[PDB]
Amino acid sequence: DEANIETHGMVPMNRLTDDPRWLPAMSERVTRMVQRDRNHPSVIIWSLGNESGHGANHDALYRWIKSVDPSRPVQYEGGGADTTATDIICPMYARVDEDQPFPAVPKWSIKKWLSLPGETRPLILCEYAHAAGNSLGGFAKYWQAFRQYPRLQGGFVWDWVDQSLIKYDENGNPWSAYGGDFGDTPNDRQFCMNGLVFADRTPH
Amino acid sequence: SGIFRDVSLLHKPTTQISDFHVATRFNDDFSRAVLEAEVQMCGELRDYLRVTVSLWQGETQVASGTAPFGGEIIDERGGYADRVTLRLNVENPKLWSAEIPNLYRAVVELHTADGTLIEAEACDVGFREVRIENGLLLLNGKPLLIRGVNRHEHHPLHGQVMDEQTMVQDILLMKQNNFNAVRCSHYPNHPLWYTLCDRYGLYVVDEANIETHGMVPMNRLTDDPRWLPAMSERVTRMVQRDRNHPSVIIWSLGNESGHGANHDALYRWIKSVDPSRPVQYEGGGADTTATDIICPMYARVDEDQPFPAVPKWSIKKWLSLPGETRPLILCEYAHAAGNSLGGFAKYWQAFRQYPRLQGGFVWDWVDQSLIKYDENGNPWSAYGGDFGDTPNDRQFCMNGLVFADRTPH
Ligand SMILES: [Mg+2]
Ligand code: NA
Ligand code: NA
Ligand code: NA
Ligand code: NA
Repeated sequence: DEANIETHGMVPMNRLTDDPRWLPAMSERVTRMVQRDRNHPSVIIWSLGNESGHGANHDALYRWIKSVDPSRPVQYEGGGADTTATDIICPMYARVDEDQPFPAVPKWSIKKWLSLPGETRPLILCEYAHAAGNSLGGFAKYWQAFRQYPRLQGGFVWDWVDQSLIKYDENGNPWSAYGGDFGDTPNDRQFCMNGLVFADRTPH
Repeated sequence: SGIFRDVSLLHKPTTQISDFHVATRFNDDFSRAVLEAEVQMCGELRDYLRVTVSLWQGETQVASGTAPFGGEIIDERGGYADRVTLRLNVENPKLWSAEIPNLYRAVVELHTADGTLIEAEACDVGFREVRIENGLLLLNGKPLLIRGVNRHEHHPLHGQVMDEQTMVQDILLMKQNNFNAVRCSHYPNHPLWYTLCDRYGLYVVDEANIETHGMVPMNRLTDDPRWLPAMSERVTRMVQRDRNHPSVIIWSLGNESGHGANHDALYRWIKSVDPSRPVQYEGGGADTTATDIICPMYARVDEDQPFPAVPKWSIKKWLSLPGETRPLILCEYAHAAGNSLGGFAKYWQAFRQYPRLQGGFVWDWVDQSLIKYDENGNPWSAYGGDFGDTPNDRQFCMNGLVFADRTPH
């Protein structure tokens, strides 16, 4: 269960989440989620949001959850996927064997990430195997690794269903549209379609 | 068998230096250090007795300390009246390493306060700190990458008798081939070897002379308290002999003797007497309570080998097993028997990618072949079985990177 908080377009990503003036607005998105869904057994992990970098507001709310509900682990990927605001190393698109040593927020290969000096937490990718179009190449590599390493406990593929919308031509025949087909601009075109299934749920 | 090492006659005064330990501690950035030398004497204890420890860097004496005997109070009955500890400060000391084997000379003088030298002992001092922190083996604060090799004391002509020339020839070839460490498989070596390693610059794993591979199970004797005495002696006497050599950075409890309670006892004994060096032992799983370093033999890079009780996990996987935090350095890997070393690159790619994969020791340095002669009086390399010896394991005694005469494979 994930809080409705994403500030991806900020520069740097944590400009708002590290600002105490935004702590209140952020806290409500986290606290009111917990007060609502805490009795559901299906919810086993709480998430502080997505792509909002890593700010002090995250550490505060992380601790808030741990305090009001010790029955579920808390995770958050921002700021490097292994910050102090997550009980689980939850990288996105970290590769199996190949490292992507980005400055400040590197994506180590998952096998290597586990054994970094001092690291002991389990690793579950919050996003991986981006299924945009003709994709999922190398999928079997992830599962061979998940099965061989106890602390590599899987992940969540990105994602389930294409975000395409239905438009009708002059004949009234429906067709699948994506970014920019509604005169919307700027837009990121077909990047809204990364599902394992089409919008009508027909498998890819 | 036989008297294969030097025999000598030594004359000591009745009032003598019976033992001395040299230790070097550092501040956070290694810009300052304290050299501590504990000296023990035997014979008539007198108030006029003194010990002077002077530290030299070439011809320059950098530090010196004098004091009478009488160690600090250690318990209800007092202290060691026959011991004394000198503490010397050394600013910006030249650090020792396999990269730059900087050495100082320590002279220990047992003398009368009024200036009469009774006797003097000495040793080369290498200022370096070895410690495991956050899962990494560090030398002077930096993580090591062990480019090592196991080395037996073998000569095709003289058997197990060692000589300076041979030792030097080996060391030169090792460094010339980018090796920086060596494992004394599987016993304490010729005293000259450690001196050469201190001076030429090679990290050394000193290993107790204990291997009971043929037992069933392998730890039948090591888990038996009645063998503890014979075992402790092979470990303690090694430490007491080589503890001042800067080249030795790791103590090893032996080889292939499974894992027994005796190993745990001795492992603890070393941690107690010499906390300056990590202790390792591969027996019983490569990761038992008797080792500070995960030191498997022949564990592969990516492929697991789930043997019951003592599995050899892929090294990358071994590091992150639940609760594991120790560094991993293979005591033996890449068996170089004959046309071998295929897949060597795979190990080094892993060592460089994973911080806690800190290298290993290739098996091994030189083929253990012996020279025999044909009817024409010509020499040829013989192995197991070539001397009527049986049962034997034929060519399995040749796993070296170089021939017995040191010609490279
Ligand atoms: Mg003098
Ligand atoms: Na797993
Ligand atoms: Na997308
Ligand atoms: Na490494
Ligand atoms: Na062999």
